[PDB]
Order: sequence, then C-alpha cells, then structure tokens
Amino acid sequence: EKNVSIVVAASVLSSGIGINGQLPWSISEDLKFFSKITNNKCDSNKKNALIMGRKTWDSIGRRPLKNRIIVVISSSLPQDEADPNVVVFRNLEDSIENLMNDDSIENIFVCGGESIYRDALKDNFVDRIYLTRVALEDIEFDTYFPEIPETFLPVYMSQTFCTKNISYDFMIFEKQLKSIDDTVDLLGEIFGIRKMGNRHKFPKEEIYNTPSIRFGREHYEFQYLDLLSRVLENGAYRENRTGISTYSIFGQMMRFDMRESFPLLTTKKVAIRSIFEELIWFIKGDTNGNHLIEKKVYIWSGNGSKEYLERIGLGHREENDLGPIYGFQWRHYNGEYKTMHDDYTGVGVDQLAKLIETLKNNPKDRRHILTAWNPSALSQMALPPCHVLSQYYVTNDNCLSCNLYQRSCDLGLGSPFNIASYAILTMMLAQVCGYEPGELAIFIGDAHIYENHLTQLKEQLSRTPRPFPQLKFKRKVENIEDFKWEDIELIGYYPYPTIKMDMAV
Amino acid sequence: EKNVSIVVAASVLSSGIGINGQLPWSISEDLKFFSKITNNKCDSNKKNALIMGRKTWDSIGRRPLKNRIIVVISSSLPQDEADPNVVVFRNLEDSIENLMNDDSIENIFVCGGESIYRDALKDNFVDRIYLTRVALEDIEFDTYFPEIPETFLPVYMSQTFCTKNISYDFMIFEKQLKSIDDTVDLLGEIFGIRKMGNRHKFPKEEIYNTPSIRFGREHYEFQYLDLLSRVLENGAYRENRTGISTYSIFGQMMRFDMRESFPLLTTKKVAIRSIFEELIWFIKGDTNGNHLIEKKVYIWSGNGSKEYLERIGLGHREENDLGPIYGFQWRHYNGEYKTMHDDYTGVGVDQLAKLIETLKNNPKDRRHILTAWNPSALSQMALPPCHVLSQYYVTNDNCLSCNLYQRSCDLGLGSPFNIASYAILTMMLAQVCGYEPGELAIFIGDAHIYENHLTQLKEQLSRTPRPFPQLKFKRKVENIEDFKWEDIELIGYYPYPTIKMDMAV
Ligand SMILES: NC(=O)C1=CN([C@@H]2O[C@H](COP(=O)(O)OP(=O)(O)OC[C@H]3O[C@@H](n4cnc5c(N)ncnc54)[C@H](OP(=O)(O)O)[C@@H]3O)[C@@H](O)[C@H]2O)C=CC1
Ligand SMILES: NC(=O)C1=CN([C@@H]2O[C@H](COP(=O)(O)OP(=O)(O)OC[C@H]3O[C@@H](n4cnc5c(N)ncnc54)[C@H](OP(=O)(O)O)[C@@H]3O)[C@@H](O)[C@H]2O)C=CC1
Ligand SMILES: CN(Cc1cnc2nc(N)nc(N)c2n1)c1ccc(C(=O)N[C@@H](CCC(=O)O)C(=O)O)cc1
Ligand SMILES: CN(Cc1cnc2nc(N)nc(N)c2n1)c1ccc(C(=O)N[C@@H](CCC(=O)O)C(=O)O)cc1
Ligand SMILES: Cc1[nH]c2nc(N)[nH]c(=O)c2c1Sc1ccc(C(=O)N[C@@H](CCC(=O)O)C(=O)O)c(Cl)c1
Ligand SMILES: Cc1[nH]c2nc(N)[nH]c(=O)c2c1Sc1ccc(C(=O)N[C@@H](CCC(=O)O)C(=O)O)c(Cl)c1
Ligand SMILES: O=c1[nH]c(=O)n([C@H]2C[C@H](O)[C@@H](COP(=O)(O)O)O2)cc1F
Ligand SMILES: O=c1[nH]c(=O)n([C@H]2C[C@H](O)[C@@H](COP(=O)(O)O)O2)cc1F
Repeated sequence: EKNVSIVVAASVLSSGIGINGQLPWSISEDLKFFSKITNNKCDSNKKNALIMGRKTWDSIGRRPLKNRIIVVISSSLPQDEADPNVVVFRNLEDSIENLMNDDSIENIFVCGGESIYRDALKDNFVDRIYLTRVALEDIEFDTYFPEIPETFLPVYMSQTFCTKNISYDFMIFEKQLKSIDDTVDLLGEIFGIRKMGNRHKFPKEEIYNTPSIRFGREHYEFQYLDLLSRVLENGAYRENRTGISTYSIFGQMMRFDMRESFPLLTTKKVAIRSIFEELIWFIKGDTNGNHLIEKKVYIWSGNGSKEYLERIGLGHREENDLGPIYGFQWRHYNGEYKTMHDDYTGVGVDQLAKLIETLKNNPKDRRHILTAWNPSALSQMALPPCHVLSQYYVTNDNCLSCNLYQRSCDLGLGSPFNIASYAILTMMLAQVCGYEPGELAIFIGDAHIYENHLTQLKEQLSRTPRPFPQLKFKRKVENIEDFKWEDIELIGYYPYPTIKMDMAV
Repeated sequence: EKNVSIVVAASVLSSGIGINGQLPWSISEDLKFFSKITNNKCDSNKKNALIMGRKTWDSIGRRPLKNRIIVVISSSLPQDEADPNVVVFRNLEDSIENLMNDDSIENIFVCGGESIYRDALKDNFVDRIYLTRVALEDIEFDTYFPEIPETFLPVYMSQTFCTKNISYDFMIFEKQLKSIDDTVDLLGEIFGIRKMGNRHKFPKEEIYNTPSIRFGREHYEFQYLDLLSRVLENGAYRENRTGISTYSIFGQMMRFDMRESFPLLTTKKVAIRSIFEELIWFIKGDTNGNHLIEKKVYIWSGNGSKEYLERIGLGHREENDLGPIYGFQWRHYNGEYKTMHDDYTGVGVDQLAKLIETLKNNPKDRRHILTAWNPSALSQMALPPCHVLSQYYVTNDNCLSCNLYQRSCDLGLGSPFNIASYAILTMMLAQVCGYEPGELAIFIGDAHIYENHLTQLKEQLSRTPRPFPQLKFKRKVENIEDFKWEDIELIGYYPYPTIKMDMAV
C-alpha cells in the first residue's frame, strides 16, 4: 500500500481549473506550493510519481520536472523509452502499478486533468486531496474540478493569502495519551463548576463549524465562528436592558490577519457600505444620526428613535441626536456637548489627531490609545460605548496592528460590523501614517447571542468558510476625513447569502 | 505486559504522605480521586489490583475496597484464603504475578507505603505516577514519598483546587497526522513573515517552561509562563522611553481561576504586601507616593523621583507627587488636579462607588466599567495608565469575574503585580457587593521583556510551578476603603526564591 494524493488549484465556487488549455490565473506561490508538496519525501533513494493528463502534459511544454517522475496518461503518445524521467501509460489503472512494482517511488500524485481527476475519483484511487481554492469567478472556464465525494472530509484550511490582489486558501481533504483525557474527565466528574475546564466546555459537533477540521483550523474566520460555538455552548441565559434575553459568556478574544487579507466574513453577506459610512461618520466627529439615514444607513435607527430617547431620559433631545457618542470622544474628548448642530471646533481633546501624529512621529511609543469611555458624558449618550478602547502598534517592519476592547458584543449583528470597522480604520491609519496593515486582535468582555438569532446563527454555522476578500484604496488621501465610498475597492468577495436578523432596541 | 501506576498524595515540598499511622490532611476530593482513578477500567469482567504495605492496610481499618482486589505486602500476615478480595504476598517482586497469571486483572496500582513506593521505584516496576501535591509544610511528617527518578517526566498538571482552605494539584508522570504539519511547514517556507503563523512561532524547548508537559498544561501559571516563552521567542527587539530596550509582542491574554485558588505566582516569591498596599492606596484615591514609601513600598520610587519628574516636564511637582494617576481617576474622574496635599473630596466622578452600587443594584448590567485613561489629564500624570480599563461581570451563580486591558506590560515586574492586584480587587468588590470571586482575564497590548531581565526570567522558566495559594479575608467590611493588611490571610504559599530585577525608570 502506498499513498496517492491529489494536487489541484480550483476556483472558489465553480471549481474551475483551466481555460483554453491554460490556467486562468498566475500565482507563483501556488506553483511553488505544488513544487514543494510534490517534492516532499522521506527516502532520498526514492522519487515521487506525478500522474497527469496528456493535455496537461502539453500545457507544461512537455518538459520534465526535476527530482520527480511524470506519468502521462494518453492513448496516442508512444511509450518513450528515451526519457527516463517521463513515462506513458494507456489507462489510469495500469499507470498505478507503482504500488505492486517499482520500489523507487515513495509517493504518488495526481497533478491535473479533469478527465483524469474525475476517473481518479470514480475508481477510488485517491487518499488525500490538496485543494488550492482561488477567489475569482467572474471569468471564463472550460475545465472544472469534479465535486468532492462525501467519502472525503476537510482536515485543514490555511489562512487567506494574497497575490496580485487575488485571495487564495490551502485545504487538505482526507478519505475517512488516554491517561490525560481520562484524568481530566474524572476531575470534571468530581469537581463540577469548580473545575474551570467545565466552565469552558468544548463546543459539541452539532454546533461546531466544520467539525472534521480539528487541528487545521488555521483560517481566521474560525476565530469568530468558534467563538459563536463557544457562546452557543457555555452561554448563560440572562436578561438585559432589552426585552430579548441573551446567552452570554465573559472574557473572549479573536485574532485576525490584515497583511494578506481583509477580515470580512464570508459565511454571511455583510453590508460593507454601512460599515464604512459609519466609520467616516465617526472620524468626522459627527453625532447627527440623520446624516446616516440620508445615506441609507439605518444602523442607528432603533437607538436613535424619539421613543427610545424619551425612555432613557433624553426627551429634550432631537429626533436623531445621539449625543457625545463615538467620534465626539475621538475629536472632542471632555467637550461640553450641547446639540448636534453646534460647532464644536477647537473644543475638547482631539484624540484622533494626536493618535496619528504620535503614530508617525513616534511609532515605538506604547501610548497609542483611542478611547470613547467618558464617565462624565455617559449619561448624555444615547448608548454607552461598546467598542470601548483601542490601542495601536507599529511593528519593526512598518506594519500597523490594532487591539480593540469591547464591553458588549452582539455576535449576530455588532461583531462583524466591529471587526470590519476597526479593520478599515486600521488600514486608513496605516495609509495616512505611511504604514501597512498588520494584525487585528479583538478582546471581548460580555460576548452574547440574542435568543432571536438562534436559528440564524446556527444556520450560519452550517456554512464552510471561504477565503477572505481584499480591500484596496483607489487613492491616497492627505486627511483621514477625506475618504469616500468610491475610493474603496473590495476584491474577490464571494460570500454566502445574507442572513436577516432583527436588532434588539 | 500490564500497566502499573503509582497513586500518591504528598506535600508540595517535603513530599510527606503520612503522620502517626494516618494522613496529615482530610480531603474528600482526593480520596474520591483515588477511588475513581483506581476504579477506571475497560473490561467489566476484570478488576484492578491494589498493592499496599501492611501499615497502609492497617490504616484503612483492614477493610476491602469494593470492585477492587487489595494486595497486602507483609511478612507476618497469613495468606487469608477466606476473603477473595484481599490477598497477601511475602515480597513486592513476587506480588507482581498479576502480569504472568490471573488475566482477571486489567490494571495494577501501587496505592501506598513509603517502604513500598521506594522499592517499587528502585526495582523499576512503575509505569505511571499519579501525584497529588498538597500545599502544607509547617506540620509534622514521619512518612515521605521518595524523590521521582529522572526516568519519569510530567505530562499533566491540573489547576489548583481548594478544600478547607488547602491548595492541591493533580499531576501525571510518565516513564519515557504528519500531513498537516508538513503542509504548514511548507507554507511557512514559501510565505515568510507574510504567513501570520510564522509571526507567532511556538516557543522553543530551551525557553519552554517544563517542556515535557505538552497537552496537560492545565495550571493557570502556565498562562503567564507560556506568555513569557512567547515573548522570549517572537519578541521584536525595540527601544522605548527608557534607556533599556525591550523584546516586544502585541496582542496577548492570560486567564486565571479565582474560585478554587489565588493567581499568585509560585515560580517567584512575589511581594504580596506591596501589591495590596498599592491596591488600597489606589482605592483611597491617594496620589501621594510618600504614603506608599512610609509603609516601605518602593514600587513608585523611580517614577516619583525629582529627577524623573523634572525630566518628564514636571519640575514644578513635589518630591513624590505622582499627579492624577490611578485612584484619582477611580474616585475623582475629570477632576482638576492641583497637588497631592489638596482635598479632592466630592469633586470629579467617583467611578468606584458607582461601580459597586451598580454591581449590587444591577448585576446583569453590561456597563460595569472602571477606566483610568483620561486624555485631558495624561500630561499631568507621572506615568500614563498601564492597566488602562477594567470590566466586571456577575455570573448567574453569583460569582464576580474581572477583565483587565493593559496597554503595556513588564513581564518581569509589572505583570505579576497587576494579576495579583486585580485579583485582590475582584475579591474585595465581591465581598462588598456580596458575591464570590470568579475568573480573571487579562488582555495585554504591548507584552514586552526588558533586556536586563533576560537571565532572570530564563532562570524563572527553569522552575516547575507549584499550586496557587489561597486568599481569605479575616473580617467583612462595610466600606471597601476600610481594608487593612492584617485582614488578609494568605494560606499555602510556598514559592521559589525571589528574583531580583531592576525597574527601568
Ligand atoms: N488548476 C490545476 O491544478 C490544473 C489545471 N489544468 C488545466 O485544465 C486543462 C486540462 O484538463 P482537460 O481539459 O480535462 O484535459 P486533460 O489533461 O484531462 O486531458 C487528458 C488526456 O489524457 C488522455 N486520457 C484521458 N483519459 C484517458 C483514458 N481514460 N484513457 C486513455 N487516455 C486518456 C487523453 O489524451 P489522448 O488525446 O491521447 O487520448 C486526454 O486528452 C488545461 O487547461 C490545464 O491547463 C491542468 C492541470 C492542473
Ligand atoms: N498520602 C498517601 O497517599 C498515603 C499515605 N500513607 C501513609 O504512610 C504511612 C504508612 O507507610 P509506612 O510507614 O512506610 O508503612 P508501609 O505502608 O510501607 O507498610 C510497611 C509494611 O509492609 C510490609 N513490608 C514492607 N516492605 C516489605 C518487604 N520488602 N518484605 C516484606 N514485607 C514488607 C511490612 O509489614 P510486616 O510488619 O508484616 O513485615 C511493613 O511493616 C501511613 O501514615 C499512611 O497514612 C499510606 C498510603 C498512602
Ligand atoms: C500546468 N500545470 C498544472 C498545475 C498548475 N497549477 C497547480 N496548482 C495546484 N495548487 N496544484 C496543481 N496540481 C497544479 N497543477 C503546471 C504548470 C507549471 C508547473 C511548474 O512549473 N512546477 C515547478 C514549479 C517551479 C517553482 O515554483 O519552483 C516545479 O518545480 O514543480 C507545474 C504544473
Ligand atoms: C489510607 N489510604 C491510602 C491513601 C490515602 N490517600 C491517597 N491519596 C492519593 N492521591 N493517592 C493515594 N494512593 C492515596 N492513598 C486510603 C484511605 C481511604 C481510602 C478510601 O476511602 N477509598 C474509597 C474512597 C471513597 C470516596 O471518597 O468516594 C474508595 O472507594 O476507593 C483509600 C485509601
Ligand atoms: C448601534 C447599535 N445598537 C445596537 N443594539 C443591539 N442590541 N445590537 C447591535 O448590533 C447594535 C448596534 S450596531 C449594529 C450593527 C449592524 C446592524 C445591522 O444593520 N445588521 C444587519 C443588517 C445590515 C445592513 O444591511 O445594514 C445584519 O448585519 O444582518 C445593526 Cl441594526 C446594528
Ligand atoms: C509603578 C511602576 N513603574 C514601572 N516602570 C517600569 N519600566 N516597569 C514597571 O513594572 C513599573 C511599575 S510596577 C512595579 C511592580 C513591582 C515592582 C517591584 O518592586 N518588584 C520587586 C518586588 C516588590 C517589592 O518588594 O518592592 C521584584 O519583583 O523584585 C516595581 Cl519596582 C514596579
Ligand atoms: O458596535 C456595536 N456592537 C454591538 O455589539 N452592540 C450591541 C451590544 C449590546 O448588545 C447592545 C447594547 O449595548 P448594551 O450592552 O450597553 O445594552 O449594542 C452595539 C454596538 F454599537
Ligand atoms: O502596573 C504596571 N505594570 C507595568 O508593566 N508597568 C510598566 C509597563 C511599561 O514598561 C512601564 C512604563 O509604561 P510605558 O510603556 O508608558 O513607558 O511601566 C507599569 C505599571 F504601573
């Protein structure tokens, strides 16, 4: 018995692999990945056999690959005994004689050919599958990769990488000490909630997104999905200011990469425009909710309504005057707030300006902090800061990383919007200060799920993640307040259908 | 061949197991652990054999244990053929006939007897060791547990549990798929710093605290030690405001249990008194450094000196006037600071009082937040807030959990002090509001190690952790500012010797 793995780069959705006898993309990192994954061996006296179709053999210019033996499947190509590195077989089955004979082969790889892939799956010869998903679908294909049968299960999903503004992943599909575990279980039986391990139980398979991927959960959307599962598992059913109770856990975190991708969820279509518009609405220090409604953004409607304002003791306030909320504390901290129409120029502390100036004039500083929690202004605010305080960090390789603490997190609505918002903000601060995006760490206090989002989020958990999109700015601005929606280019975003969820006012 | 494990509860330091023919402690959880770990089996048709000394057999009142076969080692006790659950052998070697014969035995356990333990180790018959470390040493022993030979390695260390104010651990000593790993390594070779996984490399064995414990690192001091290893591994060498450069990483966290223990480091003797004194110094809202110095606490000496103050542009300030720092922002937020001698009573916003009142009048609130970051007062402060913002959470079972965000962390000096300080603070807030301590999560921004603490911390990493101590209050106070050092009782703290490290001014 010898291992036979499949290596293939297909598109994310339609699984296209070629067009007009060639690849519909040019990713050097992918070809390098193929090279290293096919050259991987233990015995130095052995080589790896590469099975490919005749047309694929024509595609590579009919030239052998070093340290490997290319096996060409063709009904016309003569058995060339000249080249000792290339061999031709009449059928796929006979080509796999490497098992019974020729001990100079350590591993067998199916490298390409839809006609080859399909009958390599149909006749069941494949043990492992190395799938390289590529994020582009608005192009033309003529050669596709056959749908993976249910006999295979994903065991690995790498982070999203970027080459020429193209997002791509690396996945592995597999055909499928006791003492410590037993001891921990026993301690979990003796001590109940006393044992902290029992307070943080591992999510069950029924609510675990892609359960088959256990040790290879490298994709950073899992940082959010596994959190969703954790709140779904250990979430204490508790009440709150709203009539809708939540299942809540305390003390969590999510990590994200922004260098090679953009942390925008693919399991659900997220309204990016509203996120950006809200972000620049903050940056300007604007507190007028109507300005968001005029631009068809209704995320501050429920927390802005006259009824809600009169209910929280702000009946004197205008229809959509949210008060000294986010942005007003960014640009005018400790500034005496009157109405949303007043001109607060020069008043208060401009945290954003000092933040930028400190970021570019003193990068290795440890005080790059933007806060929104003002005890003196909390009573005037329509809604206390959820994404409370953020800190920024300039790495040695000129990258900008962002940490955000969030006191309360709506994993259904608030969370993705926050992730994307601070990602975009980090990118803006990066471009303005002349840096590159780095990492985004979000530390969550009260991580909760509303009881009216149960079926929806459980539906979202039933979706296997896709590679993160890319976010590029079309122009470089001099002032951070000059960003426009037309200046934003979102590349390679192919998410699952949107999920309608109601906001608890 | 059959597995032979040793089960033993010994003291943490001198490894005492008995006194005057009985146990020097009474822990029901420990005896229950013994019962479950000795009753653990696969075959229902088989039983487990329990080998013990004659004196141990006398200790249990000479009564058999259910579902187990007790093997008594004695040169005087007659071979009782009456009881089929108890059997007597003349020597330990002959006693291990359970291997060659009697297939009705599935596992073999050495349950007690120093005379038995010592020659069970000396003749090498033991495969596994279940050690229950107990935290008390100021008592009398007459029977000890022999020192574990180098042939054994720890693979597990449970969290610290508490019974009758006694701390204890559960440890296991053992006598000692590739595809995903290969793929990740290859991707790490192709992509360099581009791959985020390579930016967060797993610490090397040379700087990994107790490397043998891989999957059983349950002890929560590992939350700090593994962080130390991570910064020691991936730490970017960068400069700062002080002349001493640091190795720094960004975005980390540490979790801690406070229900069954107290997160005070045992790998280094931490000055708990200074921590507490600083804490109540904060609670009172005092900014006078001398008040801390008068009580022989010199942690705020360097950041208070006249030279340092004049250097940071505060030459007008008195010898130890630290300005609107911690406590002043807790009790008098946005209060105009003059000197440390002025009476700031009634002025500013009392965050702490409102925090307590909200905690006891509305536990399920999501705004339980105490902040210290005030942009308007940063220029006056001798040192901007490191432990910036904290949030508190009242669980359904009336427990108090605490989250703390820290912008900058000195893993040598500041970190343990912060952990212990907010732990004690959480306990105080728990008692005052009528709750019990829960969990402590610390989210760290700039986690760094000063270059003059290298050899010291590398020395600290060479010490295998001991169970966390216990913290009990001797009296219940009506006001949180009424806490005294005499009211604090630290039980079972047996740490490694102190490690002298200098503070970078
Ligand atoms: N993204 C990726 O990883 C890869 C993409 N590609 C792309 O896909 C395309 C190639 O795939 P495709 O269009 O399907 O062409 P194929 O490479 O699959 O053609 C295979 C050839 O092998 C011979 N052959 C196949 N099956 C049999 C059989 N059962 N018995 C005898 N001979 C057989 C035939 O040659 P003959 O005429 O002699 O009978 C056939 O033309 C190209 O555009 C290529 O660039 C290719 C490889 C990898
Ligand atoms: N903390 C823990 O987990 C445990 C603690 N303990 C404590 O330890 C103490 C008891 O241990 P200890 O004092 O060492 O006494 P032991 O338990 O080791 O019993 C020793 C007896 O076993 C017989 N024996 C021992 N070795 C031999 C041998 N090589 N050949 C023949 N017979 C042998 C002898 O009995 P004989 O007189 O017939 O010759 C001897 O007196 C108690 O205080 C007990 O409470 C005990 C078990 C567990
Ligand atoms: C047409 N074709 C098939 C092809 C293309 N992309 C793929 N991409 C993936 N992820 N998997 C495949 N099996 C795959 N196959 C090609 C084209 C070029 C090379 C190639 O040049 N390989 C060199 C790469 C050289 C290098 O980057 O160092 C090697 O040494 O293996 C291989 C296959
Ligand atoms: C004297 N002695 C030896 C003893 C005491 N403490 C230990 N503690 C540890 N961790 N390990 C040991 N091997 C151990 N042995 C004892 C004393 C009581 C019981 C005992 O009561 N066993 C019951 C436990 C009943 C229960 O608590 O539920 C059982 O069912 O096995 C066992 C051994
Ligand atoms: C400002 C605010 N107040 C909230 N109160 C509760 N209970 N939960 C919240 O998330 C919030 C928020 S932030 C927020 C973010 C996104 C939305 C939102 O529109 N979510 C929907 C629709 C998005 C859209 O198309 O605009 C979704 O993502 O599926 C809303 Cl209502 C509020
Ligand atoms: C207040 C302050 N200022 C700091 N500046 C830098 N660069 N680093 C820091 O950790 C700090 C701190 S916090 C702090 C905490 C404990 C101590 C401290 O005295 N540690 C001693 C033990 C405590 C004692 O007995 O004083 C030690 O670990 O050897 C000090 Cl100096 C400062
Ligand atoms: O960015 C946001 N993210 C978020 O999750 N919320 C939710 C969290 C909470 O469920 C609700 C109200 O906050 P509070 O917990 O103080 O009632 O708003 C609000 C935001 F602005
Ligand atoms: O509780 C504390 N913990 C701590 O780690 N520091 C250290 C962090 C930093 O290395 C130094 C000064 O902070 P900054 O980064 O602003 O120089 O004080 C200070 C405290 F008060």
